[PDB]
Amino acid sequence: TLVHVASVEKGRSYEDFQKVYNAIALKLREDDEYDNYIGYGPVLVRLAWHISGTWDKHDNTGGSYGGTYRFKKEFNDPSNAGLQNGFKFLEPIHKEFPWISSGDLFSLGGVTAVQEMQGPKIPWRCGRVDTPEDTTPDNGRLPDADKDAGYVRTFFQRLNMNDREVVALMGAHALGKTHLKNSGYEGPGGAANNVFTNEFYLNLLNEDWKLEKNDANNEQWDSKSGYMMLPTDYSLIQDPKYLSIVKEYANDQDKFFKDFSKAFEKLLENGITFPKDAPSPFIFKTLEEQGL
Ligand code: HEM
Ligand SMILES: Nc1ccnc(N)n1
Repeated sequence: TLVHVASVEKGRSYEDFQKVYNAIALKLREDDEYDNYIGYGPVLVRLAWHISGTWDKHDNTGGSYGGTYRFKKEFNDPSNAGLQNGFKFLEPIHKEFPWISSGDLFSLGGVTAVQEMQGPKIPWRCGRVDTPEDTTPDNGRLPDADKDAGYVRTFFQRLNMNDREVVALMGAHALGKTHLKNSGYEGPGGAANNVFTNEFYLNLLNEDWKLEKNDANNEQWDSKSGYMMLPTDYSLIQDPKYLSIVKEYANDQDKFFKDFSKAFEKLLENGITFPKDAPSPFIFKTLEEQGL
């Protein structure tokens, strides 16, 4: 009974949004020291996921539309610890382009980051509209990491995501790292953690994983190379259906890129109704493609 209709920021077109993307991308290129020289790319993708992943398909609460992560209940969710760095990064961009909605900015940061980390193009649509403080979802809607594949499958069905979508989306765990102070997990998933590749899947299959307890007394899978997987990550090689898809993405980066692009756009758009005459989705040029 609750419907969020996309409403284009008044008088804006593709070219305006490309300007915002460019701002984000130039700042990503500039702020390269963050997190031991990873850069802000990974935290921006986690932000776009965590603002979208509060969605509940059953009643259309949560989701990216309302830009509710600007409110303290959501900003202070334990599940979002560390994401304040991404929000602060986006602050000067919102000042430069005050006409953009919060949901549009947060979601566009994620798209920007994937594309500037040499990932696939991710079509993106404008029209999210800030909603009031009382529409902010309660904490507890983002997933736990200390679970098995059954949990992961059930959790993601709330986001209308199926097996292929869940395994595709998880390959964003090639990016960045876990930080003990944020989540009670520590270490990167791979060597190339600010370039978007199929490394997550290759590492799951090819590394020699040992189950260990970390300094916060949580179990994680640790490799002789100094990489980690969360229990939920490692579950993708435990469940038969997931392991098939992991092997597929390990064998074929082009396919992973295609499936990730679709899944991530779907995630970022869950809960939004695009009127049949809205603009077609935007595909933004990278800085490289523009000579910038
Ligand atoms: C079962 C579902 C998931 C669980 C339990 C999970 C859990 C986690 C945890 C615990 C971290 C570490 C946070 C920190 O300590 O800073 C992390 C990081 C990350 N997550 Fe996920 N995640 C899930 C799905 C996803 C999805 C769907 C995406 C995006 C498509 C994503 C993108 C990332 C990124 C890019 C990072 C690295 C952030 C950084 O380096 O600052 N995650 N995730
Ligand atoms: N960087 C990350 C984030 C989450 N999971 C793994 N294995 N690596």
